[PDB]
Amino acid sequence: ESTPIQQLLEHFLRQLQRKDPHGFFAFPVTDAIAPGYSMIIKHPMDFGTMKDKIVANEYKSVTEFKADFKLMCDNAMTYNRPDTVYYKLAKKILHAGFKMMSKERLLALKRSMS
Ligand SMILES: COc1ccc(C(=O)NC2CCC2)cc1-c1cc(C(C)=O)n2cccnc12
Ligand code: NA
Ligand code: NA
Repeated sequence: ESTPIQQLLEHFLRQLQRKDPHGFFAFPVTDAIAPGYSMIIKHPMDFGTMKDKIVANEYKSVTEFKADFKLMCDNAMTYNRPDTVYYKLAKKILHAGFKMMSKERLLALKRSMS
């Protein structure tokens, strides 16, 4: 059993995960691979956690989905230094999400949806 909003969020999540072929954003970061992570980053987030929330119908809106997506990217831009692959990939993914899920793009989706 699924709903229109779950199918829409699954589509955005799939498109964003395509930009992360190696799965750096696929599951939670552990301190063993990222020293000090859990001290620096107080509110972890990852694409696997977001998928689970979609399945449990925990997002009321695209705005709520975007807030978890932005948190994930911000954590990576805060913890990692700028010359690292994780910092650079976080910027690429976040730029893609801004364009995919902007207020303007959603407006048009709604009108067509009416
Ligand atoms: C779930 O997180 C990961 C999973 C797998 C890998 C990984 O396979 N990295 C290889 C490229 C050289 C090792 C890295 C990460 C990873 C993500 C991140 C993030 C998102 O900050 N990170 C930061 C420092 C070190 N490793 C990571
Ligand atoms: Na945080
Ligand atoms: Na799209």
